Amino acid sequence: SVASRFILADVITSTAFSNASGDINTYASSYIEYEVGVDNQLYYAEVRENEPSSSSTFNNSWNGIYSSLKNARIIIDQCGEGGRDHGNDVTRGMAEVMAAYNCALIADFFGDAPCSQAAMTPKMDTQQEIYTQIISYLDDAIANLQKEDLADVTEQDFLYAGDADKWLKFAYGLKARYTMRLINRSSNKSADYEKVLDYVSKSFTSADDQAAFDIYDSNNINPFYGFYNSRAGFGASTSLGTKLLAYNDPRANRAFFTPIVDKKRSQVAANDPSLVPAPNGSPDQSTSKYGISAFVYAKTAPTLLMSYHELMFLKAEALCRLNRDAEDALKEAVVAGLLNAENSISIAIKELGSGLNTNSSEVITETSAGKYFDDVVKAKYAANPLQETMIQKYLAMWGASGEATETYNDFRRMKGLNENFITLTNPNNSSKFPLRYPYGNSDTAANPEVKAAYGNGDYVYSEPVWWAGGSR
Repeated sequence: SVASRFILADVITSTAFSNASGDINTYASSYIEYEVGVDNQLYYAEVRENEPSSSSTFNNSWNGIYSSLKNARIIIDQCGEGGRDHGNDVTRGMAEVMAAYNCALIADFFGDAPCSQAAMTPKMDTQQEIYTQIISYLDDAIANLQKEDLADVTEQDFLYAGDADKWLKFAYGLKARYTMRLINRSSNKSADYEKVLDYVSKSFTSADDQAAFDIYDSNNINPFYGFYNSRAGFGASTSLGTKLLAYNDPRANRAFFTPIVDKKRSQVAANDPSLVPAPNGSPDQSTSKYGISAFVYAKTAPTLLMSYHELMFLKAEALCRLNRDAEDALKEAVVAGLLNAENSISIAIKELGSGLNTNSSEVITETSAGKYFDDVVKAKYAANPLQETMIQKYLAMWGASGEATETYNDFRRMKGLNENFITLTNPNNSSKFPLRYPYGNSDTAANPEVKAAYGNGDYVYSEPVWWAGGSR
């Protein structure tokens, strides 16, 4: 038994570092081609050999998400009447938001799964049932966050330093994310799009409001950076480079580093052969052959539980689907995405120091980004509003921020909507594009229901999740 605030510190840390931007994000990066898995486990994921369908693969992530959920629930109980932490309603609300967040990771990645009974052998809840719980948590949160605390949670709130109004914005931001998530299943899409717009209006007003776990240092590292630091397992994505080059996106000439040659990597354009980008779905296995995204060296970049740019892309997507003008919204989203990219790129350059030869590329600014939007994106948006909007969301959400996780949700949601806006080139996707993550072996062992649902794991390639038009 410990005070809820101390538990919350852990829940926030674990949700950012291990849950949202850990292995779930690592593998997503490969699946939607932000990166190429070039060594060991991620190599096998890349070429789709066993790895994507094995119950072992996400066992740790699985256990971690359930652990964080349990802890959040302990806070919620402790903060209730009769609880040791009674009167800490604001802390309670924060915990309710983290509970929602973790339930969503469960539902989004694994589909139907234990929830209501997790935290005998818990039954599996339908993904729809989990989403009902998710929204319910957020509604609870919205109410509680407007109350008070007895004990000051400030130093334990690694997200917002005790600012309940920012949490409230975050809760609405999540309502937007989750409303759009389930759109395929809606009985009234227009009402849903209008809800998204309303929720956005009550959410982040700028990047300063965004839900960022920004406590990384020399000694406490970013998890994306961490993976590369530990495994050197990513290579620069060819498919991604093709897109960037086609658009002449500012990041094309700025977000890529060559392999190490004579003790130096060099910052090069996506089409410079010295980059040695990795072919999606077919690299040679090696931790030294292929070039990389700048993002793998973004040691202290924050983990974005939900970005301002993502929120603006939601706003833009909602307007597009409503047949309304999304231009201003899209610009705001593209510029914010570029500025976040530049933040991480700069962190990475600083971290590499003398290990890197920079090119002559200019720092991406609010001005340069805006001009790029005007010069390139605006016309493409005019031509195909929705399509362009989602391509841009996709390009913005590439980084060290932990956003692959969410990009992978968007990709699969588009699939369920029979939309083909984001091109993937992995040849193994003909029959081995993972529609979901396999259940953790901890539960295939302990839970006959989960064991039955996991089968031999082939289902990960044939059974979409419910919000994607699936049944389980």
